[PDB]
Amino acid sequence: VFHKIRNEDLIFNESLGQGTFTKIFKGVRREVGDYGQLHETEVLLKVLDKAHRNYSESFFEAASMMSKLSHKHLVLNYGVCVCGDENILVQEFVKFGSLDTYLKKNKNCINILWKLEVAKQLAAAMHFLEENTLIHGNVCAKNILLIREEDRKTGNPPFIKLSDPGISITVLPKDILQERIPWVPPECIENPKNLNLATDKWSFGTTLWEICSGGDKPLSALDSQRKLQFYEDRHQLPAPKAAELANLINNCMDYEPDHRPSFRAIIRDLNSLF
Ligand SMILES: Nc1nc(Nc2ccc(S(N)(=O)=O)cc2)nn1C(=O)c1c(F)cccc1F
Repeated sequence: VFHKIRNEDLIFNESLGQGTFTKIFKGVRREVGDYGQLHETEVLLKVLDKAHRNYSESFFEAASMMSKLSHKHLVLNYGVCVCGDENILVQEFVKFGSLDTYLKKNKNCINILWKLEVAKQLAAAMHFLEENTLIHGNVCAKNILLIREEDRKTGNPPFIKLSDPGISITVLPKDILQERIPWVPPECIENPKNLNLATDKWSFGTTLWEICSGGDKPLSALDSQRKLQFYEDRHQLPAPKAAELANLINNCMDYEPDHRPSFRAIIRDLNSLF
């Protein structure tokens, strides 16, 4: 399924951090593009931690899901690097990076319209996946990549893409899932096989919270043990100061998975705001 890329054609540069059992780097690809012309293309290189070769089967499948479909709001995978000793994904390098970084960094510079346009673009991406019964499983602001910033000169909106989900919570050890509360919905902490299209509506709600909360991580002051007890007492996240999306957040984060609204409904809510 995956186009193979030589390592002579890939240079690793800056570290961009770590995923779950992965190391991420900005890189450079030398390729023949359109019209036989030669290109040096900056790419994203994410490496499965050698200490965790276990999950390579999931590691790659997650990217596979994202590449069988094509959508303006989904990050492109270029292929896999031929290493033999390493499992390396070659993907589109989004210029401005993660949304959570951008929110924190630009706390005050974001009005409600900015958040709304981004919420809509994310809902459009999730609706598209919904039509294809494609479970993402790791929706969060960290995995929202900003292609372009808003342009004030032209009054142009920002544009976002959705990265691949990574290793699937169906195989991640317990300690990781609970660290991902409240992005992982309740039913999946009681049983990871409850992973379902309804999961992505809950995580969307959490991501919406991140977007109004200017980069704060919900429940970050609470440790693993409480994050479980937070779900046992069936608590809801606090209303963000930017409170125009609090109702939608709570409707999305419904402890009953069957009651969470479809993303068609969600879009209609988002569209019905000024
Ligand atoms: N595909 C992709 N592109 C980028 N671009 C990027 C990354 C970092 C920066 S910076 N200056 O550190 O803040 C700037 C641009 N990230 N990315 C990812 O999948 C990705 C992700 F989802 C989560 C975390 C890290 C990632 F790398």
